[PDB]
Amino acid sequence: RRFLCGVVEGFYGRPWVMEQRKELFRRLQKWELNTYLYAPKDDYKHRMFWREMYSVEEAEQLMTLISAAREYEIEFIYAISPGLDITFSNPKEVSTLKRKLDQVSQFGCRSFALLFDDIDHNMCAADKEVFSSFAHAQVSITNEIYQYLGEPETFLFCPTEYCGTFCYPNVSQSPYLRTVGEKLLPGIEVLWTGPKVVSKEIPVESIEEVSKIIKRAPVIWDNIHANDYDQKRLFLGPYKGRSTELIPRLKGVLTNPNCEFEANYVAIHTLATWYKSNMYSPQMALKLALTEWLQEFGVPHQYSSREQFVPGPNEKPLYTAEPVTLEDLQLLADLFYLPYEHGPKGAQMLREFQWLRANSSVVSVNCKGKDSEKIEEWRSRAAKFEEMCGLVMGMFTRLSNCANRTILYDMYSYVWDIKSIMSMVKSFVQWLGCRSHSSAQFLIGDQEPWAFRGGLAGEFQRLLPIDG
Amino acid sequence: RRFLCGVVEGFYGRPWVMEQRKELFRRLQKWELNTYLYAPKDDYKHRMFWREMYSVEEAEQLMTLISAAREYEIEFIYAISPGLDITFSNPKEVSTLKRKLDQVSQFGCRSFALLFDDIDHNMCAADKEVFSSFAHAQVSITNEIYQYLGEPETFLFCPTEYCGTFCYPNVSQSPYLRTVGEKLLPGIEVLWTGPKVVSKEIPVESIEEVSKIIKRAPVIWDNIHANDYDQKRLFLGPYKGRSTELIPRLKGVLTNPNCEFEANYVAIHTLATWYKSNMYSPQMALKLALTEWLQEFGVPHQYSSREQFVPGPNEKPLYTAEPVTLEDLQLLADLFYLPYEHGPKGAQMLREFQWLRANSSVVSVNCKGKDSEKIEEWRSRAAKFEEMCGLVMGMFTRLSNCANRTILYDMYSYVWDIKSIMSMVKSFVQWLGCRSHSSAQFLIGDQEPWAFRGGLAGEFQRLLPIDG
Repeated sequence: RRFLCGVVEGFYGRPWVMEQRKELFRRLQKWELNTYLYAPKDDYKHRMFWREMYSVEEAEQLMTLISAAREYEIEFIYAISPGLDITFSNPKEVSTLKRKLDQVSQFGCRSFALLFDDIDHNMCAADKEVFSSFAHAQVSITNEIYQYLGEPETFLFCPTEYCGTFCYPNVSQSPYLRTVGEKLLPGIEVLWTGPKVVSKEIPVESIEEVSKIIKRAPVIWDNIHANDYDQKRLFLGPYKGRSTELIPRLKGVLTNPNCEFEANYVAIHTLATWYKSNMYSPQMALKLALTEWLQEFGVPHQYSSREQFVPGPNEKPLYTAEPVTLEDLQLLADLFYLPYEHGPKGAQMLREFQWLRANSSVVSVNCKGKDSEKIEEWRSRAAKFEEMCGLVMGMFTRLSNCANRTILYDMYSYVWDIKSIMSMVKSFVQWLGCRSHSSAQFLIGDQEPWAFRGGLAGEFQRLLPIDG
Repeated sequence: RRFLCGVVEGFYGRPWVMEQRKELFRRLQKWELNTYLYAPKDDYKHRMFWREMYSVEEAEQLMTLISAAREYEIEFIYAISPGLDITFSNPKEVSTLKRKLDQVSQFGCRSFALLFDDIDHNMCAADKEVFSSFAHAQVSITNEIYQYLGEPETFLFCPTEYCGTFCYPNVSQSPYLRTVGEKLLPGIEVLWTGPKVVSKEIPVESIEEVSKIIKRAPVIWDNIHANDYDQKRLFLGPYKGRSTELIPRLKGVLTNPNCEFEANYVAIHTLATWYKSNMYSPQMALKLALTEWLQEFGVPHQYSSREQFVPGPNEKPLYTAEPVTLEDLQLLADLFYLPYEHGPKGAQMLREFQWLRANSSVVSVNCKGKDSEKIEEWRSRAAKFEEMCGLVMGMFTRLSNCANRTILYDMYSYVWDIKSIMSMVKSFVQWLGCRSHSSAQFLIGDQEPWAFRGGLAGEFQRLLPIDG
């Protein structure tokens, strides 16, 4: 039995380059994965201008990538998304799609996919006179393409209603999915993403409900680590929340990685472990992933003596950089954990800070003669919070000195922002702790840099509704 | 009389590459600027490991860069910041610095600078037994280095107190500045940044006060567009707040650009205009800068129809991209304008949104039976806000289609975040406007996604007290 496991390059943003993709292939082979799907959202010749043909230089790029994929025995799937403006009743459109796919095949590509995600539900007047339904036209054109291509072993189709939230009135009773299942040829595999676009968890019953319609096992398009619906968020947590009992009931798992190329080591490693387990413990998987990931940070750059000055007792020490530790990586993971939850350490820090803020007025000003136990407890908790903030700042400082700065420079902004905000919060906590003998306003320097926050974004965020 | 005017690469983060620097040189020659200072913070052979010698490949890159600068007649100044760990009473340190500067000189470099910014104020026991003061040691080593190099025409020195807020107890009475001014050789220029590290405006009298101490006209290191103290901020607004009367009283103006290479175009252009006026109106300077900048966006990519399909009356229209226009760039500028103020249009949008939020109760619940004038006013203002949000979204959509995508790709994240938050605000405003007849929760999809806006950094930011 064959099974699909791999990655889908289908995020919005600056697309990855050839070197990154080759390194990705090497990692995929190391981790015993087998599938790469190429459907970048911002490739003009993929979605927006699919009708155009590739040039000689683009042809060389594609041929090099496909040959590299063949070297590492990783299946390469090329996708097309003509749903933006294709007319189904015009033979010229079908011929153009056939010619495009033939140009792709000429390079040596083997597997092809057609996507109709994120388009409208309407058709032109011409198609109304031919097809009874939108699904009818989609299925007819997909079947024609599949027959033309020679019935390859692998072929992927994404229904417009790729999630339950987009099915009306429900998954079981949707006429679109019923028509698809009735009229789609048996040789095509169907993509699905779960109850929601970003599914927090996937119960088996929903997958069975989908199977009862599509008459085949689906292929999971998991956006558990996608970050193109709010690009301020980075996700480094392990693959979590999907039950392994789905493995016999699925044709394959394909993961959407983070837009930043070097931030997807942990997610892909955890996915590989998750699949390999049952041909599972999210905490153990994360621990193993970080243990393996630490090896690629190397050592911090150090002065190389490979006649050198050596200081004495009265001379300033030479600058030295500490190595990056496992604890730093764990803390970094907890700071950027999951789309629907934080890590244990980040959540605990947030709760502790909220508690400290809540009871600041208990002992802040002129608290002599009050309960000493409250004063000591508040001071101790504040000190522990200070230690946590110092740990975060030290993590950033140590990561800054890594010799292999490629890892950091692809995620520099997020870590720098989180360490800056931790520093600001530490200053705020100190000012709260000094109220009884200092009446000065909370200030960093002589002013309030936090008032500006993130400019317009932050000022608009400040006005959004909250639970409290 | 020679005058220094140009750019300093002295921000933290991922450093610029050779291609970007060459393009910068071409632009500088076009805009009639004459100075480039090279002191990237995160260059390991610049600051943290200054004692090491450049390798052959690095030497070739430096020679190519210097020759390119020679082609464009742009003065190139190379800086070193040995103050991190250098010992002043040990001749080995001085010899190493001399050898390093001589290696730099053999590449063809002509101008050199020594920086002692962002260091400690303490001294080792070895130096305290020799020099009377910290400033004494700094000035002595700088003077010896200056005399060894052959007294170049241009030489820059950055004191440790580079801003008024770092002067103790004040500017005029600072012993450090007095000692530096007395003991520094007359042939060296002195960097200064104004009252604060990020000075909002520069009163004329402050410069005269500083000159009364340093006994020489300073060279301005302006961080008006620096964004490495909170890297969520992007600054695209014009050069503002610096009176032209400073020009006769200054020896040069050097700007710190944004970390993103392509985001500084407007800034640099404005600076040139500000200089070229008095060898000034911020509004006109910005208009000219954006008019010149628009030419680099070219035209959006379009279908190439050089047997070509042409749709009929009842066929779905082809995907067509609209060009990027002046209004889109002005709106973008106002969205990311200045450290201490927003653009007029963004500030007005924020004020209008705040007013609408404040007066939600006028029509939120059971609006029928209430005063008509208030209802009409609130609805009209809401409609105008909706139109402005739509303008923002159209700006993002049109910017996404540029053929020369690089201009967008270096600042993709900021525009993407602002357009996402504008969309969320539009949805929230609609929900507020439809409450009288729709009692459903103000949800997006089935949830409130802004509960995870900004992740842990956003959550920590949200709890910082402000006056407004």
